[PDB]
Amino acid sequence: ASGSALIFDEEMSRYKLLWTDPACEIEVPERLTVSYEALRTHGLAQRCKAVPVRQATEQEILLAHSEEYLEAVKQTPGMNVEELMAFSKKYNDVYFHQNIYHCAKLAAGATLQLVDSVMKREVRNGMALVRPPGHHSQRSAANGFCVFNNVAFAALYAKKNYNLNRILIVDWDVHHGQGIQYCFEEDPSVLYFSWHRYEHQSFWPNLPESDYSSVGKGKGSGFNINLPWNKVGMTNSDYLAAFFHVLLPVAYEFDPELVIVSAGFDSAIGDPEGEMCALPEIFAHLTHLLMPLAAGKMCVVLEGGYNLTSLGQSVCQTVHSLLGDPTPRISGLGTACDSALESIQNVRNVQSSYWSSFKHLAQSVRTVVVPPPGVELTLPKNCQHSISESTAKEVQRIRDKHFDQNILRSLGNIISVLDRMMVCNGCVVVSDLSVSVQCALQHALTEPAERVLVVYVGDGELPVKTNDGKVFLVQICTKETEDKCVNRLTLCGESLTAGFMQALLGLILPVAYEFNPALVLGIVEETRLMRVWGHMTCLIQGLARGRMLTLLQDKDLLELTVSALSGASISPLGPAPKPEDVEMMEKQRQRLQERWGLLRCTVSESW
Ligand SMILES: NCCCNCCCCCC(O)(O)C(F)(F)F
Ligand SMILES: [K+]
Ligand SMILES: [K+]
Ligand SMILES: [Zn+2]
Repeated sequence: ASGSALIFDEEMSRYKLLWTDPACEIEVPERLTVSYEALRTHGLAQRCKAVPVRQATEQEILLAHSEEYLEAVKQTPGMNVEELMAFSKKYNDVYFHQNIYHCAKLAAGATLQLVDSVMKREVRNGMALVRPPGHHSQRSAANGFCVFNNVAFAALYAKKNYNLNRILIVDWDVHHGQGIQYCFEEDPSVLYFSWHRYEHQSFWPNLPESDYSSVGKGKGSGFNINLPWNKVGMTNSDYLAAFFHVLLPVAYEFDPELVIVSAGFDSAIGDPEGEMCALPEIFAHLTHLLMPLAAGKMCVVLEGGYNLTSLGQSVCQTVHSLLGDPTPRISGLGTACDSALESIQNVRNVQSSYWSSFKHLAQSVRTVVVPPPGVELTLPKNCQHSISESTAKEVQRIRDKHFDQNILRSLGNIISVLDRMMVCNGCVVVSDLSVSVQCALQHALTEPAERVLVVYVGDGELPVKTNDGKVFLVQICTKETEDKCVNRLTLCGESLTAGFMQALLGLILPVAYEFNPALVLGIVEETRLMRVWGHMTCLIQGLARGRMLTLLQDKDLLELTVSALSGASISPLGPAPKPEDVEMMEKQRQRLQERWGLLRCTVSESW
């Protein structure tokens, strides 16, 4: 798997609302032209394999629609304006054009082309700049601004033409995709997640099925997840707490073979129909947190977004992470608001009967590797290798100051890898630890690095303190090591490669994102349990703009380390840990949700 696909055609911009209708005036053809021109300006569309648009055959349109309804819209190109707005009134909040039936077939055919490109390994992922939208249309009705359900096409299409059993659909538009839910209501093959502006049913489409109540029907119960926003103005911490505490936990245990997203960017600050406060760069992290799933095979499909002057900002942030570009640091993170915590609390409980990890107790080169000198590995063409008189004087300065061996090559490289990163990231095999870890961050704290995230697996204490607020330590052991300092975290069978994940999504990732570090420092000791380190290394790349320095003490582990630093696809894990292991997590979630509010998944108890 190599590039990334971008499907688009100017022809889908040649149909518009031809009368006065305040319901659909926000839906204009200029949404599609500004999104491509934004990708063109920032030097993004030129970096993606442009797959041409095809039409969707009526053999494919009947996968999710009835013949009675397809023949009804097939007669629209011959209707005049008087006849068109009469046909548009038989449906709710939608308009039709002389060219809309032609563009809607291009709408489905665009996503299907994206599905084929991603599933044939032609590309690693992709995005479809497409109009009209999709997730409102049902089996025999047009609704919202949509005619045919674009990503519901893709799901049954991928279910049919590729024999895939587990497809994850994410709908981060803030309108409920009721067409998706209806299509796969009784279907456990397709897991549909959807957050949306609800306001206690006050907001369109005003459906009871949009509430967290609806989990599914029949054998498909458990694979429909609705997270209703009950107040407007949700921020980045609200959106990320959602991912960390409901979507990502069940996604990795769902272990999807293909992830499809309903990209709606009215969830961003400035959109008149969404009225939310999330910055455009939050979408760079939404996609990134979904890349370890399905080995990266992710097909983004456009839905909503109406602030023309800011819609292009988030479509580029989506493509930026799609190409693997460094994600921007998110500052100002904290606790989700009380209503967001109320919604995340409710659906976590209603879904707890299926995803049991929700139960509660009663109340251009971007990496550099310096491996043990003399080794030669096969590196994916975006890596390099090794000091200098500028650097050696610093190593000599530190040599007699605080501390002979060949570890002075460990240090000379460790200094120059950090000088080079402040290239994106790196990784170094190290001799003795304490001198390597000490020289690493002590040289990093003066790089300058405002704050330094530190992740270390192994036992015993590492050689640095967490007194001030410029450092935070993550550690996974075999012993208890009950800590008291809040700027730290110590954690801990065959359940290790399965319980560590939900401890990374539910605990490690939330505190780090609030920490907003300038540099991540990964350390492991020789001691292994390797089936998971690649999944970890991938998701922290969302912090510190990707700058992470890994220190292995080396085994075959190095080959998998650099795999995620370089941006390659990440191996799936396959689909529940120990009870004493999650008692370990909430014993430190209650301890840490004081300082770091992003760990909270319930509304605070008032004193
Ligand atoms: N202010 C009045 C508008 C009321 N009609 C609701 C519009 C539905 C929005 C559709 C959408 O944004 O969800 C899509 F992604 F499909 F494009
Ligand atoms: K939605
Ligand atoms: K479902
Ligand atoms: Zn929308």
